[PDB]
Amino acid sequence: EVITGEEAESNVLQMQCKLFVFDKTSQSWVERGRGLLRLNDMASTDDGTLQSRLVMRTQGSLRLILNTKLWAQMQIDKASEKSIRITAMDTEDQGVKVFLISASSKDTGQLYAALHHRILALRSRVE
Ligand SMILES: [Cl-]
Repeated sequence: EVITGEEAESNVLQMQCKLFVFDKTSQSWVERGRGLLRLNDMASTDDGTLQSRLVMRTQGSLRLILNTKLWAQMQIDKASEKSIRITAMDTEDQGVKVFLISASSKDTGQLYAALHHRILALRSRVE
């Protein structure tokens, strides 16, 4: 029931993409970087999936540019065949921001489904 941070990692997918974050000051998209985006299912000692995370490091420097858990109230939409818009928690404890993930048509489709289905599943987690 508790996330310890030492959960085992099950990589659901890895995809080349560009990450943009919405700048509330300029009302525009700002590129944060490009590289491999990873969706991970984190396993408990009971093989339960305590949470899922989207993690991304920009290529070259490998600086962390996205590291967010998925949550039930998360807002996601397929903005286009090649882009996904999501609300996510930002990297240095900074709050909820709106992101744009840009990738190939095929990766976008698979990613949207993977995230959407996980969000729905999280909503079923009422006791
Ligand atoms: Cl988070």
